[PDB]
Amino acid sequence: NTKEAWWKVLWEKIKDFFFSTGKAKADRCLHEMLFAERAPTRERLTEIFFELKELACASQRDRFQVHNPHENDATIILRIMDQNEENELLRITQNTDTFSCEVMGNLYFLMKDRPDILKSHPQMTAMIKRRYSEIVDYPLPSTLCLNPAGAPILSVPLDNIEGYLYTELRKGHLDGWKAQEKATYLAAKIQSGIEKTTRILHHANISESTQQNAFLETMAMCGLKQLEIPPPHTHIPIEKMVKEVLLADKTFQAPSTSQSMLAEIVEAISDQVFHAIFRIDPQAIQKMAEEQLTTLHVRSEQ
Repeated sequence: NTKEAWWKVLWEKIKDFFFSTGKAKADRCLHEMLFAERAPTRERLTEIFFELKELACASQRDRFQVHNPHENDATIILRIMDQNEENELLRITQNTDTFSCEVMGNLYFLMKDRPDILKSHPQMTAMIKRRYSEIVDYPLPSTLCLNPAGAPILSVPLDNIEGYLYTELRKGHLDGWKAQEKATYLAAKIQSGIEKTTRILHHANISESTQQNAFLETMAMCGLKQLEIPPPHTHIPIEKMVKEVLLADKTFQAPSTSQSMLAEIVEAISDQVFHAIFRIDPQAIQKMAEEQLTTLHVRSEQ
């Protein structure tokens, strides 16, 4: 045994929360989370939390609770309680600029990341607050926070989006739309990555062939298949879904860079919503697609 003092004490108390093969995995989770060479990203922080919840038996799943203190959207906390709800075993808080984690009441770390979905825009900041959504069993983008340079901070909520899922809850039962959105969204991401890397690498003559080979190859690795002809129109995608709930607020500003800023906002919220649902990072996929294109190309060099 080479565990930490607070780890052994935590494990001895959480240990029985998981079945057979499940504890070896929940053990590596914890390790990545609090005892690795470095602290996880906040996004990776939240994932690990649910991998644990998902790994624990249903009996102990009510032990994994998440809420916004006094409905204070600016902050969110995830935690693992004890049987008699006697105190907190693991506490994770996430504010607007930092996030921390406590183990048995001990502060293990406070990291500071740079939440700004409008990175490509200097004179503009925008973050995304969020609250737990049991329809996806994960926190999802609750409200969008903007901070222009010349006007007060905007707090346009986006809780209407969760509705599109509740309305689909009882209908052609959303379980189906997930198979659609998953392929549509991801394949589109794979295509952007392709066209993107091709532009910057324009000086390199990357055949339209390789371009298609990469697209089919990454689609294959992800397992999904293309059958979007046509996209059963009676299906409102996440983008259109979010584009809606936005304009639904008198947010509408006439300063100027809109076609680019509004398209970015949308893409950031959609990605996260999407990630909230499928627990897949749409950007991670776009990257592996970009790497496929380059890897294939350098292969056709010989």
